[PDB]
Amino acid sequence: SGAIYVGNYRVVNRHLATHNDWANLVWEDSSRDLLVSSTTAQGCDTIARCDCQTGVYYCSSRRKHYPVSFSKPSLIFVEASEYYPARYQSHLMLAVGHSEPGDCGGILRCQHGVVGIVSTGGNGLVGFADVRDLLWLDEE
Ligand SMILES: CNCc1ccc(C(F)(F)F)cc1
Ligand SMILES: [Zn+2]
Repeated sequence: SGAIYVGNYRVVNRHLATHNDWANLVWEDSSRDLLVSSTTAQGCDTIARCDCQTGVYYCSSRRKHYPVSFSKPSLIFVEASEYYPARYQSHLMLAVGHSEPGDCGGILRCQHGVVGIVSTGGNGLVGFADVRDLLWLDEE
């Protein structure tokens, strides 16, 4: 589990969004596994605006942060998981590491702040939903 908290925004995996996230929806995209909902309190987090290919993610299934290299966000075939069928996901970054379904929502960070959230796993990769393209997360 987990989310990004930037301004009056809460960024979560679409597949883990609550009734309340949907009830206060801002934006959502199933191709990205992303949902954004409005928040009453303001958030501690800063979004990266950059093309860094190195950073650190939280792995909740190892209670550990791991430094990774990762591909630029792209349109990737992900095999079938407990929360999705085998499908094309867009704006996805892949690194070599550990990701179980429960690890979705853990942060990936670089020197510029939050890059994305764990969204895929299996066959020794960890996939992350890029949010660096979402410039509207920074104001309003
Ligand atoms: C509920 N969201 C559905 C969805 C939105 C956008 C796309 C894409 F951009 F890829 F065309 C695919 C699926
Ligand atoms: Zn960066």
